[PDB]
Amino acid sequence: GPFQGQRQNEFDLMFVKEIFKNHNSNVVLSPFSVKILLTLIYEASDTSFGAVSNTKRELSSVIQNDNIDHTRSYYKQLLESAQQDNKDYDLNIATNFFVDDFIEVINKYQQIANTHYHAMLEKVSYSNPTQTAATINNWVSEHTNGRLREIVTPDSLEGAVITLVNVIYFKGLWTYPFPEVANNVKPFYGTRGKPTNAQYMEQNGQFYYDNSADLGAQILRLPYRGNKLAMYFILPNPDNTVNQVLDRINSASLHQALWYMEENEVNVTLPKFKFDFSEQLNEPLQQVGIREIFSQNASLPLLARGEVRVSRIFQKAGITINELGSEAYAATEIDGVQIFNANRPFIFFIEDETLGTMLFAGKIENPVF
Repeated sequence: GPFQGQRQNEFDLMFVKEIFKNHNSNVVLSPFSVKILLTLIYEASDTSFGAVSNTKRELSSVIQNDNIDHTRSYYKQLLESAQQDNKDYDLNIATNFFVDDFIEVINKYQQIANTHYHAMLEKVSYSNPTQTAATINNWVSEHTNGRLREIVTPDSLEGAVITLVNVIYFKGLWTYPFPEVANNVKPFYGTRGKPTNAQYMEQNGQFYYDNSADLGAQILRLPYRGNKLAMYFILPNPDNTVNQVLDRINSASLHQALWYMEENEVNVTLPKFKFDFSEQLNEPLQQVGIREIFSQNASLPLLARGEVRVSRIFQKAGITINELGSEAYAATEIDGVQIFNANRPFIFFIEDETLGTMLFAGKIENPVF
């Protein structure tokens, strides 16, 4: 069943809103993974001792009671709950610092990064951007089972000394798969311009659902097999846009909107989509107040043997939904109805329902499959 606790998603929702407001395209990212990146940077900073600085201060809403033992066990527990090896789904979060030749990585830091944050550090030579780009891109492929093939070009490494890269990959099956229909194209009414077309899937089922008066949107939950993950969809009522619904969403208002959902008979129509989304996170992080780590006053003394700072942060994520699930092509197993018909733009997210973790967040402006 749905998560009954309070999600620690204040930062997640803030950062998601910043990304969405600046891209007029489909978007998908992993807000939880962004917090992992920020916490690794926190761990690398001198500031992080229970000592003060604008770095320690700004990385705040991501750190746990500014107590490092708690921070490690917290993020470690959430990473392991999400990525738990199991027969039902495959989820992998991968994170690497790619560090220039001349930098000496502190061993105790590689230890903490691997153990608590399931992150690693590798040496490269930025004096050879071409070789380095190849190294980073092959790492992306290897850690996403080829779902993602590249994330940087030589040009995006220009001037870099440390690049922090995160990717995420997820394969899963719907608990309730859609019937497969060969031909089901219909119009899709995008936010701007004339309608486009999409390929749709439709079923009747019992799902947690509500038409939220507060948000001005319908909300729907489709669970994946494994008793852990579910995808939520927030579909603005026709009177409202994704941007208007976004402005209404915050931790408390999303808490209540999900709280109001209950199991209903629902006829669900969703457009199929497959896409990926890559971004350098420097600019959006700066926009939401995380600035000191990109400043001339930044340092990483607990990562790099002594001043260097993170040059660029990249994140990439791919997402697919079809009748069977996400990256799914086989399924060993197959009047008061409410109607949820997503033929206009909507928001979605995938959550660990045992802990509240916002593992994926995205929006569909033009679904292409």
